[PDB]
Amino acid sequence: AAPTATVTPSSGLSDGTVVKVAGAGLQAGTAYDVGQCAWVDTGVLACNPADFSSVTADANGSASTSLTVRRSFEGFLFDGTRWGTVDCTTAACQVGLSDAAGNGPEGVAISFN
Ligand SMILES: COc1cc(C)c2ccc(O)c(C(=O)O[C@H]3[C@H](O)C=C[C@@H]3O)c2c1
Repeated sequence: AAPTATVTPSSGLSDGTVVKVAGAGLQAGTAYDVGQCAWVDTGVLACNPADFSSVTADANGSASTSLTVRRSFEGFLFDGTRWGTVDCTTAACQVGLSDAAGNGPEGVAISFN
């Protein structure tokens, strides 16, 4: 019941744009791994190398974590293989945290409003 973890701005397509990501109704007192994950390869769900940033939302599911949106970088497929891309300007990169359950409910496709 909220926008969850989302970057302040919208045009995430900014040379490693540093902003704050507020997570409303997110990990209600829980914690996860914040990062921009998305299909990097041919529909292959690959996370960025900077998508590794522990996160924790207050009991009020308030995960106000700040990080940089490094659209450019070496992506890695979730399957097990690594891609790279270098520039995640093609596939919308979703900035969010991952659950320890094996799901990707959180993640805002940042890049362009
Ligand atoms: C699908 O979208 C995202 C979004 C964010 C923020 C993500 C943040 C970190 C990630 O490592 C992933 C990811 O690996 O997605 C997999 C994972 O095993 C759980 C469900 C998916 O199958 C991810 C996927």
